[PDB]
Parts: sequence; structure tokens; C-alpha cells
Amino acid sequence: VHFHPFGNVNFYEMDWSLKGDLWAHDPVIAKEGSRWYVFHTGSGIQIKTSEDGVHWENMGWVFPSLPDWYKQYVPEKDEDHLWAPDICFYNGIYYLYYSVSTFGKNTSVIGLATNQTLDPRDPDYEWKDMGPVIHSTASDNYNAIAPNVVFDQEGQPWLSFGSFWSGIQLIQLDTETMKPAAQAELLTIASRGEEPNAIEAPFIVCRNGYYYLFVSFDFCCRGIESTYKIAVGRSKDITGPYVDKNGVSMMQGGGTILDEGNDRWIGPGHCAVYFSGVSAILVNHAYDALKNGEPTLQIRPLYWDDEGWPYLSV
Ligand SMILES: OC[C@@H]1O[C@@H](OC[C@@H]2O[C@H](O)[C@H](O)[C@H]2O)[C@H](O)[C@H]1O
Ligand SMILES: [Ca+2]
Repeated sequence: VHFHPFGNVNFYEMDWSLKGDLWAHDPVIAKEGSRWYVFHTGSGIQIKTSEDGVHWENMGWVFPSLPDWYKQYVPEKDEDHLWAPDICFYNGIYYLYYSVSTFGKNTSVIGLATNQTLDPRDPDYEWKDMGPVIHSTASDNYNAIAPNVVFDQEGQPWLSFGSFWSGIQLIQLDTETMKPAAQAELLTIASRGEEPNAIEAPFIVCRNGYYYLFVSFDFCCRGIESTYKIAVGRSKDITGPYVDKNGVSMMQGGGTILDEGNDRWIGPGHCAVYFSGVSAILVNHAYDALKNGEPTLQIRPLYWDDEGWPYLSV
């Protein structure tokens, strides 16, 4: 994956017994040179760095002070937590999308910050506020949060996002601006078909002629009472229809459950998937039942069966 570079590493041979500062929620990962980076939800977007991808250390944040334009979209927001960042590398630039919102409401806006490098030691290191990408108002039937960028086989960048309301949305981005055209069509590609519609945090990857849509089912943010689950569906066309193993459309609650946790790791969710050579990893957070349900970073090797469906090992 050119936009999610990891080259020169086999995730399947590594020991993923994470150590260090592992508190995280809605994480994504990027690697530049010998340095690994984690971006996740928190004040001004929290960052963690690692030498091997296993031992993590907190490394500050993206926005020391929130851009004033946030108020034009979410005037009621009072605190400085920015949610569910997404990172990708294109044309020598790092594109970091994130969410500005308030819990339980859809008055939200997805923003974009860019940097020439992820290394704070480099003279070119500077997170630039490149403004809003797409937003939702109370009158909209969707929620503009939890972005994920994917470049299809033809090199066309697409932005997927969404949480509750109508569900998962999809829209084309322009390669130059990396923002959707003013007249771009917004497409709904997945929904539980229930009320409330508990589906969010989309992440799309392409593997062997298929596009896989990973999403999170049910409830996050409730500590050991979270009911988060990771589900997946696929399609030959990035615009859908995404269908699960049983042939059920993801627009009708379809989705094959990849992980629903256990009595030790509660509600795993808001995932990300990365590849390297022939290996792949599943990234997400889960609530620690042994530690007051604190959200913890999880990285595990992700395999793919003969049918091409992903699965976690035992
Ligand atoms: O990330 C989860 C969080 O709650 C989601 O909405 C929850 C409720 O369902 C209905 O949509 C009600 O209007 C909400 O209160 C939000 O999308 C998100 O902030
Ligand atoms: Ca995400």
C-alpha cells in the first residue's frame, strides 16, 4: 500500500506483546524510516512513537491550540479532544484527517492537517491546519466523524466515514486538494438498518481484487460495559455493494464478526488494517477489564483464508 508504507517488515514474524504507554482510543498507525507512530483520540490529537512498533511512548499532540474555524461548525464544543484521526502518505505529504464533534450529536466536521514529515526532529516538521473537509449539521441524516482514506486500484482517493444516523458514508476526493469536489456525491454504503443504527469507524483496504470494509458494531465508550465488535464485508467495486460471508448486504446489517472480545478484553473496536509484503496487522483499542476498563492499544497479526476472508489467530 503506497499510502500506508511499512515496507521491509514481516508482521507475522514479530512479537506483538505491546509495552509502554498503551492508553489509546480509535488509533491509526504510520511508519516513516525506522520510526513508528500512533495517532489517536484525545486533546489536540494524541501521538505515540515507537522504534519497533512494540514499545510505545507518548509523544505530544498535533494541535497545541484548536483552530478557530471549529466553532463555525460545532459552536457548542467546549473541550479540546479531537477524535478518530486517520493517516496516509501521498506525494511526499502526510494527510491526517480527524473529527471535531460532541458525543451523541451529529453537529460535526472532519478536518485535515498536513505535514511534510512525522519526525519532530526534522526542520520541515509542522502540522498545518488545512481546514474542513466535510461536515454534518443536525438536519443531515449522517454524522461527519471517523474518517478513513483509501486509494482504489485506479489511484482514485476515497474518503469513508460515519457514525450512527444513516450509517457509513463514502465520497470521492480530488488528488490535488485531497478534499471532495463541492458537487461530489455522498454515498451510504453500510447500515445496521436498526434504530439506533450502531455502526461506525469505517476502514477500507483492497486485497486481491476485493475491497474490504471493516466497521465497528454497537457501543464504545462505556468501559467494561462497552459492546463494541469488529465486523467486515467486501465488494469488487469500492462503491459497493459490500456483502459479508453469508451473502448479506452491509446496508441491511450484514457483516462478518472478526472480534467481539472476551472477559479480559472488552469491546474491541475502531480498527485499522495495514499490510507489509504478504503480512498484515489489525489495529484497534479494547477496554481493559483488569484496569478499570481503560481503552488500550491492540496490534495483532491478521491472516486471510483461502476464500480471502481475514481472521485473527489463536
Ligand atoms: O461514537 C459514538 C457516539 O454516539 C453516536 O450516537 C449515539 C446516539 O445514537 C443516535 O444517533 C443519537 O442521536 C445519539 O445520541 C455518535 O455518532 C457518536 O458521538
Ligand atoms: Ca478510524
